[PDB]
Amino acid sequence: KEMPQPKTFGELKNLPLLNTDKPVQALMKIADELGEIFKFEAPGRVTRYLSSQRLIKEACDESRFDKNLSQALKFVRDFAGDGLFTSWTHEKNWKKAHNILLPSFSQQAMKGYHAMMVDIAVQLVQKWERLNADEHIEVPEDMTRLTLDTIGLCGFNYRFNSFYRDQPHPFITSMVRALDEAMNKLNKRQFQEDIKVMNDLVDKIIADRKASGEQSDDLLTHMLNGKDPETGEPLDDENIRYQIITFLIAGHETTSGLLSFALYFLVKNPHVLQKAAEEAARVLVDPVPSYKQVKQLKYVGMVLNEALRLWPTAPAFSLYAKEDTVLGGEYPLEKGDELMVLIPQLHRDKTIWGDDVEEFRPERFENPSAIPQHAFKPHGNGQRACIGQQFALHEATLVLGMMLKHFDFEDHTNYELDIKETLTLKPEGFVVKAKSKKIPL
Amino acid sequence: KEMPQPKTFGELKNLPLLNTDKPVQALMKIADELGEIFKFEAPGRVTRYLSSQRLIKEACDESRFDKNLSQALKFVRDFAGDGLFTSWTHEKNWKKAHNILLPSFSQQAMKGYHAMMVDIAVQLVQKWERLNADEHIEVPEDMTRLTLDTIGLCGFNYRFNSFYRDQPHPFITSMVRALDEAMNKLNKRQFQEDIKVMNDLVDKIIADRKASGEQSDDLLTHMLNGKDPETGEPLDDENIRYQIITFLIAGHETTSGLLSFALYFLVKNPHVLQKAAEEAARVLVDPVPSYKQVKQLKYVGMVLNEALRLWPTAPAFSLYAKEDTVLGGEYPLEKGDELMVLIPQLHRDKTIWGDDVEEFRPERFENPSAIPQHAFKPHGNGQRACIGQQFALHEATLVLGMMLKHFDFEDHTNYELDIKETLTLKPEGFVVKAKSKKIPL
Ligand code: HEM
Ligand code: HEM
Repeated sequence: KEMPQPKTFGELKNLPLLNTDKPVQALMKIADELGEIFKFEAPGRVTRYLSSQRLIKEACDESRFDKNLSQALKFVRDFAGDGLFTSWTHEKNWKKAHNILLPSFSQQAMKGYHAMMVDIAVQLVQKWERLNADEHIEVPEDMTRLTLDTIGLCGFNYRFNSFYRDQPHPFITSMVRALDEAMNKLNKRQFQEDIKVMNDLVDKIIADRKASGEQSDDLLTHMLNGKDPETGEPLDDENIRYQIITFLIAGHETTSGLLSFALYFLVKNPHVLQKAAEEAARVLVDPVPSYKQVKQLKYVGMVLNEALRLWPTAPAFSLYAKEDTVLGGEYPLEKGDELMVLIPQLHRDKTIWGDDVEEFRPERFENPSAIPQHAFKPHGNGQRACIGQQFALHEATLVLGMMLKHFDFEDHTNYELDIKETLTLKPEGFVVKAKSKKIPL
Repeated sequence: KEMPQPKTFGELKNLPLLNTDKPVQALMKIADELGEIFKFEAPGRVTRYLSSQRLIKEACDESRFDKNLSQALKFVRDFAGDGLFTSWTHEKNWKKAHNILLPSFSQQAMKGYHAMMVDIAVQLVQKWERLNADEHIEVPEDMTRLTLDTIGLCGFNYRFNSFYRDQPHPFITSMVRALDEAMNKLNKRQFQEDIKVMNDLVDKIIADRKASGEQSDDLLTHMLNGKDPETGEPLDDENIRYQIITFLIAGHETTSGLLSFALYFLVKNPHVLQKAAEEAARVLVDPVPSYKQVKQLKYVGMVLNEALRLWPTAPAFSLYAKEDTVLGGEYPLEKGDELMVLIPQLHRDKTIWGDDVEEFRPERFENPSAIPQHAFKPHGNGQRACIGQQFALHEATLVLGMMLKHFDFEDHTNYELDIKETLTLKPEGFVVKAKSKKIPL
């Protein structure tokens, strides 16, 4: 009944505990010591961190809890506006965009984004094919180039051309700077400058597109043509711009982090790498992978789910209680009380996953139906779950598959995992050498 | 632009492609091949089958399209007359009966039928309790005994006493024989004899009722006393008779089919059966269920909706274009042109439901507000939607809940699904053994 709580520092409460570069990892160690639920206080605030599937399945009951805008999400709203990621469920533009955009993010819709995803994946592979013997790969850096350019192309048919330069396109520079500043907030002149850089570019392409009348395979075309079935209204130009900025912010680092952690785990587990490589060789028989072929990369998909189990790259999400309620028969909550889902801890619940939780074993995803409800949530929950989940996984499966078809990989530095935390997680400094198998691309 | 259409064979048109007694199942396979819409021609006619949520949302626009009386409904009209189910929207009696009967079919109205529902549900449970050790249950047969008796009792306080008989009451024998003849038309003396059997008994019960002034908790009372708010008129005795026949023909096998498919899906999915049985045990704490308790059977309602998603028991309905119009911006239709809604195919639209559409998963319905509009239509559309929908769902939730409370079920023949098509769908020959939990009534 009494909720555990970590060390307090007078009026600062628990605040000094996340005055660290790695607060989620600090929170996992607190969860290790205190168990499935603890109270966390800051001067004006209170939360409860949840770690067990027991309590989190209740937190995911949408009749009882809804997505909360955490402080991080409120700072990101300064440039992400009322796009899907930073809106209350009850805001009109949340429901409008959700309704219009949902079918355009379905597994079926991936068929239409496939060609441009392939476009950028081929640019990454070709870069690595062109490296000289004396060179290596900076993995998260190249995966972020890849995901930024893919979401740019698929999002609004715009080419950042990240593989053509040392210094990113100025939008990306501003976007990264802006995101950086909002997290550090947990400067102002630069912040305002970088917001303008982003709106100016995105507003222009929207204007350009409406002028030309061109119809493309991108999300922008869907959004200009879409009408909310409920209200019958379309999105206005301003919200369309926030949705575009939102896809980039929410999708670029989560997805490149996934690809990075997956290649990390594969080079640290050569038997798993070989099984994955053998599937990729058998399935991707063409110089350019097809939509259907990506779907047949089942073990690669398990690899990615298992990397998501151990290091879900957007590792915590916030909820509020809709009404007074009791959590797991022991913890009374008041309307509006906040809950944080600590997803990496959820994914380490030995009562669900067995005792070998720290082991990288993709085979645990061999039978999806065998995973109990709400045990695996790297994409959040219910109607506020990641709308980009099919996009992220199709992208990552495509690219990792191509990586394994075309190269052998070496952990030439015997890399020691160092997890950098921002809004997302990634293995900082992860580097590898790739030797080409000289297969037609 | 041009509408897809399967191969034609000279003067036979597409007829050779439907050489089956299971045309909806065959049409679903043609839809898997040709997509969200196709034209289907036979020597006598032309129809267009719609399968996607996006085009069905348009066909559901009542200012553009209205309910069409298909040939089936026109043959049924020979004994169902101008009751709600077989009349055109523009008929005077349609609008009067609609206005008068609606409040008698509301969720609130179910409070008043609840006791009579429980009466027949207890008889079913007792039948099964009283079976000897080596006996088994004929599932559609017993559910149809149940729904016919429940609609008879709730509809005009008449007892068919189906659980006392091998051969049904003569009314039921003539009704189901008339129904069978109407569908086979797609004999004449028997058909006329069955019509007079049906008219005589119902006309006689109506006469007996007004000759006694007796007030009951049934629909006949409601129709004898109600007056259309719009015209101030009441229904006449002949129409009241057609509405009673109509409730029975429209509700008996749709509802019994639902109960049979749900039980099918539970015994083929033991873990789902267990979760539902656990809810039934937790909620049904009294010897007999209350109205309030049936309403709290959330997961049992989810099971029934998921059964309805996969095999909606009245699987297709027909519409006509009210005026010239263009469907989905690509397919021009003329006034009077017919559209068929292929509900099982609609319910397998992967842009809506995900790629996993053949899996039985009740949790799809955990948050009903989060299912897209017009995605789920087992009860038809708008003012011509199933008026019995609350009745059917209260009935099925109550009975399934009691089944799961009082018995364990064994699929002792490893039953192979065989879906018989008539006006409705049912798992023909579905057979089960129950082991009583010995919980007294
Ligand atoms: C492996 C990659 C990804 C992971 C781990 C991830 C994870 C998440 C999580 C945990 C949430 C819920 C946030 C909350 O509850 O506050 C979320 C929401 C969201 N993500 Fe993803 N995401 C990924 C990829 C993407 C991609 C590629 C896109 C865009 C193309 C994207 C767009 C969004 C959007 C728009 C939302 C909000 C949806 C709504 O509430 O309506 N994400 N994501
Ligand atoms: C799960 C069971 C049920 C299913 C799936 C079902 C489904 C349907 C559907 C699809 C329609 C529309 C037909 C069309 O457009 O041509 C319909 C209409 C109708 N149903 Fe139901 N039905 C069910 C139960 C009931 C019950 C229990 C009753 C009667 C007590 C009933 C009475 C009616 C009536 C009279 C109509 C005509 C309504 C009007 O047009 O005004 N149905 N049903």
